[PDB]
Amino acid sequence: DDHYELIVDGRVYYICIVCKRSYVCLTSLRRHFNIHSWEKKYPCRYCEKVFPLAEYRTKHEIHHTGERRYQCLACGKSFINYQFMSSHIKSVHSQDPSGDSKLYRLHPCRSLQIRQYAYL
DNA sequence: TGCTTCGTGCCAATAACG
DNA sequence: CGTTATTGGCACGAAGCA
Ligand SMILES: [Cl-]
Ligand code: NA
Ligand SMILES: [Zn+2]
Ligand SMILES: [Zn+2]
Ligand SMILES: [Zn+2]
Repeated sequence: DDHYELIVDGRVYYICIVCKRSYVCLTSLRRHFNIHSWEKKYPCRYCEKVFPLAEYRTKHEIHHTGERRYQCLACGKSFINYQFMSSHIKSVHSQDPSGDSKLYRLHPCRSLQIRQYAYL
């Protein structure tokens, strides 16, 4: 037992018992709760670091390999993560990649074995 | 104050089951 | 191998940090 619920205007929110963060999804509360319980460990397969969420380890491991999955479509430069790509496109191209038009391509991950999304 | 990492709704892909 | 149950990839704003 790791949560209680709160219902406001007919909307259900799941509240973590330890820190009282609220979640629209019970799956998000569970993913978050590992930060408290450390029931599940996600150790980096290249260094000593251990993370409480799978996605923190994955994004960390890409720094080890150096794969540059985020490609600017305006000039072709590639970047290790969304933030570098977004900042490049905003400052060099004066355009916002968030939604609207598709200014970048996310290539599949080939330097690690992670789940493969067919839309890439 | 610009890099660095975190965080969470959404949901597709993979794990689990026996 | 057939479904479903669960994980975790992703965006991109938030937070951390020097
Ligand atoms: Cl690359
Ligand atoms: Na968001
Ligand atoms: Zn919590
Ligand atoms: Zn590492
Ligand atoms: Zn560019």
